[PDB]
Amino acid sequence: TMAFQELSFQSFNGKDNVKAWIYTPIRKPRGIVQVVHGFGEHSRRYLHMILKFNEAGFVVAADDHVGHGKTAYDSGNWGDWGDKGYMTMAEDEHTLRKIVQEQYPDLPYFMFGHSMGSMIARGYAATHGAGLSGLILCGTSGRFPNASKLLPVLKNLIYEGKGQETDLSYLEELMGWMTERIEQPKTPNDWISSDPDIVADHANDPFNNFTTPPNIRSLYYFVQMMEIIVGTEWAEKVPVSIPIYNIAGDQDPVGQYGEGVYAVSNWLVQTGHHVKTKVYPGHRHEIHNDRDIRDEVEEGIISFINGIIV
Ligand SMILES: [Cl-]
Ligand SMILES: [Cl-]
Ligand SMILES: [Cl-]
Ligand SMILES: [Cl-]
Ligand SMILES: [Cl-]
Ligand SMILES: [Cl-]
Ligand SMILES: [Cl-]
Ligand SMILES: [Cl-]
Repeated sequence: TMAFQELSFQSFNGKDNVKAWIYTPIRKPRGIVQVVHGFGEHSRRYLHMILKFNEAGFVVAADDHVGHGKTAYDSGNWGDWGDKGYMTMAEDEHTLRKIVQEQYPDLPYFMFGHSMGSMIARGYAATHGAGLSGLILCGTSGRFPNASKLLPVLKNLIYEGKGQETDLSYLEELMGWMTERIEQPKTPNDWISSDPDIVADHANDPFNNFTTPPNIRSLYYFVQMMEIIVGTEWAEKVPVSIPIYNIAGDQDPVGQYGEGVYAVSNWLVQTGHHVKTKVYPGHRHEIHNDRDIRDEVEEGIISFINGIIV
């Protein structure tokens, strides 16, 4: 029975070695939470939350996805998620799940995802959702602006053989609008948080990446992940046995400023799911890092999980 673990497994893409960690509670384990990070960040930003989960009695598993964090640093690959399709990241989450459940086979299992991590987790719940006791979505998207238009454009560029080329202009089309509500934004990433210190730390963390853009096929995957989880057509694929906790800030462009977050909740409720939502007024994207609400955000996640375990 191992406690803290630092591990690696081969990616579904067949080339990257995914770096991952397992963090165990000192108390008798009561559950497992798998933490799925978002675009351009990495899993060790989540240490504060992970430790809180451990103190609640939860085992925590998290990896740095392909193209991200220590996985990207050790491989030198920041821009290419590979040639195996948009399911790659969900499949790598599945590999990590099987590792941690082999160690802890009888515990209730929960998946937490923030931003692209919530997109991965939503797709995961529709493809590998059996056995999930609960799903936590943070900073999630409704219909994400420009995603549906770029999807055929990028698909064509792949068919024309340009999938491994990099064109920053498509990423700017997809994400350049996100500071639209902010007066005099000091950086294009000010939508991350209204605390400039959080934005600056994100910029200065060498395991984050907003410097090397994804290549065309990886951007295609990203927009595929955005679009495959839209609507009741997606929500019906998620077993109603999985309760959902859906949280965001209402100044977050990723979730259309609260409206897209509640649209996701509605798609799920309309298809028979048990959903609990909390939108934090006046906060941008990273509600779980904003220091004035971080403890409340974490306690809410833990309360949701505890309500399911017993
Ligand atoms: Cl392996
Ligand atoms: Cl003690
Ligand atoms: Cl603290
Ligand atoms: Cl167990
Ligand atoms: Cl979308
Ligand atoms: Cl390609
Ligand atoms: Cl800032
Ligand atoms: Cl709709």
